[PDB]
Amino acid sequence: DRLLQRSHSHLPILQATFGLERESLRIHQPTQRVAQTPHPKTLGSRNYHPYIQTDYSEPQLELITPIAKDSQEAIRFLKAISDVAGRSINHDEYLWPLSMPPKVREEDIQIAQLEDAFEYDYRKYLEKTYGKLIQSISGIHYNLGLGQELLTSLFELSQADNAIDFQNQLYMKLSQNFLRYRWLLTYLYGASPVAEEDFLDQKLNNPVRSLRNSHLGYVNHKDIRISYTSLKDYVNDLENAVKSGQAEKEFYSPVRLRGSKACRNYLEKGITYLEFRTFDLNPFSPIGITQETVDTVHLFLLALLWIDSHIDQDIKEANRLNDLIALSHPLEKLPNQAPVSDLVDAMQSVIQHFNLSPYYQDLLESVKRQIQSPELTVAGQLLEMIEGLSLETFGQRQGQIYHDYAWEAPYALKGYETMELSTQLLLFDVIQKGVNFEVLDEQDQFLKLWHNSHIEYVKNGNMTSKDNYIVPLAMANKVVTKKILDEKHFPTPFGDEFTDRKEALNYFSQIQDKPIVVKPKSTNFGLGISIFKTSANLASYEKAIDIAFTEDSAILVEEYIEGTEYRFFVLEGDCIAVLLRVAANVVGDGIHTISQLVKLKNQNPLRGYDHRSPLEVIELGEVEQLMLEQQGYTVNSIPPEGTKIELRRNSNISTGGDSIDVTNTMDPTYKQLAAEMAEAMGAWVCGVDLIIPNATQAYSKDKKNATCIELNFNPLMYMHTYCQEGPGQSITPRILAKLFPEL
Amino acid sequence: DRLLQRSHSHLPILQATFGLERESLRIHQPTQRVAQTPHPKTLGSRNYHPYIQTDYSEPQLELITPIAKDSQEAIRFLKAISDVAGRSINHDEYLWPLSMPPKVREEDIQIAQLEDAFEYDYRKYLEKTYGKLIQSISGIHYNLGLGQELLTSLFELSQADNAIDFQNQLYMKLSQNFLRYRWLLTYLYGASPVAEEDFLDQKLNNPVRSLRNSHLGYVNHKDIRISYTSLKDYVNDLENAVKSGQAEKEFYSPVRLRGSKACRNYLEKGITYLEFRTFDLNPFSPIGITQETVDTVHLFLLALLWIDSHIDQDIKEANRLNDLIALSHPLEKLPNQAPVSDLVDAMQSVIQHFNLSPYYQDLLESVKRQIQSPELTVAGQLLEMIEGLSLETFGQRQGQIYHDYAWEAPYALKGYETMELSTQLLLFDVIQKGVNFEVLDEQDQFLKLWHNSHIEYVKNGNMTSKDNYIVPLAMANKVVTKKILDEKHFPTPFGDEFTDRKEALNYFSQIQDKPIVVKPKSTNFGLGISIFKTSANLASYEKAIDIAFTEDSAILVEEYIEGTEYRFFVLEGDCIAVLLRVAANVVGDGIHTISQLVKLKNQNPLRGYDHRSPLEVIELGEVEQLMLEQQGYTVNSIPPEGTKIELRRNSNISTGGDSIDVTNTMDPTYKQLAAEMAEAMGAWVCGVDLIIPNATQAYSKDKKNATCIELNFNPLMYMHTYCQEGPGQSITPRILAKLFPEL
Repeated sequence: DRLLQRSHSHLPILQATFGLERESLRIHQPTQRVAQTPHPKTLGSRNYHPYIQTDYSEPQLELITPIAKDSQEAIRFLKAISDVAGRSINHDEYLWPLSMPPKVREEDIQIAQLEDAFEYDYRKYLEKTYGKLIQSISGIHYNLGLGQELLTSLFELSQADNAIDFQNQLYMKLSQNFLRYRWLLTYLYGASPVAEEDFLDQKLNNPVRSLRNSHLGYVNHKDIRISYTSLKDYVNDLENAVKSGQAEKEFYSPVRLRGSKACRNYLEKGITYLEFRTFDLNPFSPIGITQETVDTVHLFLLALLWIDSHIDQDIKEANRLNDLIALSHPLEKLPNQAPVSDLVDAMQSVIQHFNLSPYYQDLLESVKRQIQSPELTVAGQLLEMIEGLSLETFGQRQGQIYHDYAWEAPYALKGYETMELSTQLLLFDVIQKGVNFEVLDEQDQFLKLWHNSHIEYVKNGNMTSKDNYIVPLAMANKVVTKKILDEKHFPTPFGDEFTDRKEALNYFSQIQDKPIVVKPKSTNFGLGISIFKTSANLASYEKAIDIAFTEDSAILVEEYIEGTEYRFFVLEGDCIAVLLRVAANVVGDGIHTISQLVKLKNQNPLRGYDHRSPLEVIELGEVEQLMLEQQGYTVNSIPPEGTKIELRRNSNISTGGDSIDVTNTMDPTYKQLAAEMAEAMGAWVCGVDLIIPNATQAYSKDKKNATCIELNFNPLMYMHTYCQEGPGQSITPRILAKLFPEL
Repeated sequence: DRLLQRSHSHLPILQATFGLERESLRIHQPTQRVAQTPHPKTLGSRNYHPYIQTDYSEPQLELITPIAKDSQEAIRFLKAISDVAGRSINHDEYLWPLSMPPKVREEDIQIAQLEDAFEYDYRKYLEKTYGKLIQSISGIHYNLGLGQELLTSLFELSQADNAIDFQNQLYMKLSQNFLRYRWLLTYLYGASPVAEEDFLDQKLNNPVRSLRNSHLGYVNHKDIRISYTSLKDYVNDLENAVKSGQAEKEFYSPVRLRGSKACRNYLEKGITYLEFRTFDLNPFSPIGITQETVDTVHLFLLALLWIDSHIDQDIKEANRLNDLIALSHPLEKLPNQAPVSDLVDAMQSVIQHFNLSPYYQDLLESVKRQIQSPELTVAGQLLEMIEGLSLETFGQRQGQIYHDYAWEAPYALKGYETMELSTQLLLFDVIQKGVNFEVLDEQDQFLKLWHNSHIEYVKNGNMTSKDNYIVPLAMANKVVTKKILDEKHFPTPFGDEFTDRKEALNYFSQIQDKPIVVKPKSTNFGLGISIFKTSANLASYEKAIDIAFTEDSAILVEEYIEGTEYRFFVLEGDCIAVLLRVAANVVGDGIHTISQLVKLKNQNPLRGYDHRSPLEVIELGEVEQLMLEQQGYTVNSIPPEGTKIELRRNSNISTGGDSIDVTNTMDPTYKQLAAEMAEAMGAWVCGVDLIIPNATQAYSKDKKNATCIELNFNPLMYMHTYCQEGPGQSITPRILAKLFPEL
């Protein structure tokens, strides 16, 4: 009715709140059948989990996304959740991509096991009324709510009566037009051509574009009717027509009013948001839906407002059309009856009127092309895949494929590969274990996560309330950390940094005979690091100092301690792992040129070139070649069997170095020591770095066996779990469990 | 005896631990007499204060320095302590520069009031034995201990018998040679020519170089004798000769063994360090001693070891020489008897042998020059100053002068003008209130301070344990702080930063009609800030964005809120002050060219060019001139009466802006609000920054009266205490008091 499209383009029509719910059947691959298995022990209780749950049957898995500012933010949410679910599921099982089930078993569909008794009776009640089999069909729900600013600006132009009465009018107008033009959305994205056993008799009928949206599929209580003319009409009709209700949850409409506990309870408080169910899982998107699909639908929803007769008659008429479009064969074009020009013009008009992105023009044009040739529609891609009126061959094929994808970069969280690996893992644990979370910053790796009343702010993976206050204070310092350690009678090196070459020599006077290490504070691979086991000559020392300044602003000068460097990760009071790092290298095989040996080592999945990963790819760089020539070999030369050639002088993972889990070989005495050192800083999750000359021999202070070179209060955790060599150990889960003992 | 000078130059002879104790009489200027006043109420109890105390009389003030790595670190310590003492003393009183008293009053010298009863009896006991008058003489004590590394390396060459037996031998050798050649130190730095009343009869005798070191001055118990041949001999002789003891504290020697509770108690545990008392307060150094004096003495002490007969005879012989040198007239040269060539060669030899700094060669050469012409000696400068055999005219003159110095830069701590003003003040409070402290970093403004068992780590003045953990975590962020605030329903601007111009326009879509402010994250004076009260045009907006990138890496875009910006300082739960800042400016006086007006405003002591200070000097820079031309005026033009000319577009103290204390004019409602906002971050010492359009009108959320632009968790505190206009309020003391409720 209202024409606020008339309104100024400065208004943000695109503003909205998105939510995304996905249901899929867990499929047992060997048995080619529904899992018939318990909800995984890795996932977080079905009682509190916000993102992952079970819709009706125990097999049917539902992933619910937190609320999202953009369509984009919701999609990523769906991706991450789907990924956690991918890797949390039993390895034998996989997720069923199609809306239609794989095979039909009344026995297999067993009401999900829920602790709440009332849930059981309602699920039971539901089972009796419609039967177990219908509950198996899966789909995705699209939940949209309009931006307050968008709504408030719209409200100001039309009338001054009520935030709530107005919203309601608007929401109602939308739902109505949604039902009216829904057929289009169903047409573009029909994903349900056939059923293996669900459909009692339509094999003869043949493939239809969308069974799920079809009359025959989950459309009971034909007698039940709700007038959508007004919120009151819908609300009065719904309450009174409580037969379907058995509250009003049992009512099954294409678009459900939401944010309201009971129909009419919130008529007073407004429609919080509308939720759409028209969408059918899509086989080609791992998550089940595509961005383009999401934003198209968005503009489509939007067209309706712009394109604001009799609600009762027209909506009734459309069901005929929608069913017709739904029942129609995939390649078969849309009827002449459909008011296609009205929806297209509208969307076009919206874009033209509001100066929208060419991206939305790109989505409309694709919509038009599908109208031009039907294969383009989701159904058309789909038709070829179906064989013998069964896509079960295909479904298995896609479901397994996608399962491999879920396991494709085990370290990365599909939603968030941009962020630090350490945070990604933590985030993974959060999603599977059911903690609620907000990425407050992302860029800063800042997270807010909470369970119920309890809230924890963590930054960069391991920066938490548990760490004592001095840690954040001294985190940058290093020099300070040494002092409180030194005051605690702990083994330390003797070095002091000097700035601007200010009397560095005076320091040189301080330390001469003693082996010295000179390095810039930044301390990269060591493009600028100067190390003298030999006592530095005064001239030699000056040049080393000056290179440091060339490389960076602050020069660090330290005692040299001969030993092998190891990283201890301490959590609470106990060292949870230990790691050795070595300079990038390859070992000679009679057969292969060094260039080859490298290429071969880079074939490791952990080494990542395109995406950041636990290990870095080895590049036979200039720095490297020289190292090669210096060993007397060459990129081309072929090394001897078992001859280790070293590519980089100093050991770093970033340079392509190796991480080796040493937790079980390391002498326990030093693991102890690393944790006493963390205890002395009250650092809950610190990472200690000892230089140990003999890791087999036990540590004795008398022996000055070990000396703590550094102490990092944002240890990088992923390095310990994913190593070139060694087993590794899980770090991210343990921290989170300790953060939230309840959950 | 031992000749470890023979040892390799790589050994650090210079390594040592220094301490410095200074005693001065508080002098009442108007009364030209000893204060006769109670130890100040500003200072920290005489019961626990480590740095500031009273030696014998209540007037006599003693400043004790923590222990110092360099001579340099000790001097600065002395400076800071002397400065705190300068400004803590009553304004009427001042510190007496000369060792000799100003006037002599048996009545005026009243035993210092100490809570401990035993102290009283010992002070009483002391008063009866030697009388009140002698206790008034003041001097500085020089405490040196040799570096363990220096001692351990020395120990290794000579023998393997004992850390302790060896140290003892060494220490003993030093003290003995000290007594033997002490005369030289007394000669160079004699500062006691005459006494106004102390000296009963030597006016006829005439000016002597050093009365304080003279036999006649505080040299009682002539009968008492201690053999210094051996530690045992000194120890046995001392215990038995307990007559002087009345423990052994009453024994008064030029060099006292220290670090040992009782003579011989620690013979088993070693001489911890030697302490020298030869030095007499020096009139020309505000602190009473000079670096050159300190390092010379250092090499001198060192000569003795290199220059390692009969201890008893020679030490006895020297007292004759020392007294002679002490008694001798200031201009009068050193006797032919003095083995000057031996001490000089020795020091020379030390320098030559150990490859020491030319700086030490510079100190020796000065020593030689004083030998050449005696005026150079401290006494010679001094002789001219004394008039009518009384330097009391001079002492008043110097003491007052120095008092003005103590008050010279009230904001700066003389020891530490290098460090952030906020930290300097805090440090001041620490020193006067008697808290113990270590500057752990200095560069990072990192402090460890403690009282007894209790320890607090503070960084940058106001970073403490009291601040909740999220603050250090979110301190950098700003964007994060907004969120937890926004979640707490607090008034906020609508801005979001975009990085690398990534869809900034999309944001521009988000905000168009709304007044916008665009600025780089760095946010300097605004060399790169672009502000549009006017809605930004798309083209205009792009250029503003791009300038931000030219100026800095991250671009910030925010809502514009019209109002005047104010800084609230919140402590615990209560806003303790409020400040307005305005762009640098000058007001027209018919008479003066703008260049003049500036020069005149820069005459303010708070504006600092040479040293950093609460206010910055105004420079008629290019940026400024243009602002001038733009107002249509010019550096040269003469402005109208009361016409405010604005030098800088945006208001900053750094650019030369004005700080104005607004604490008492500000509407209380907003002071409240700023503290609720700090409470919501659990920020103990945060600094809130509101934009308030009407500071006289009360704040109403309905009115959206105020909006919190920023929130700083390292507020800069000095700005509030020292303002161009307004009274200001003390911030540094209150924080420290709350940190340590006991002290």
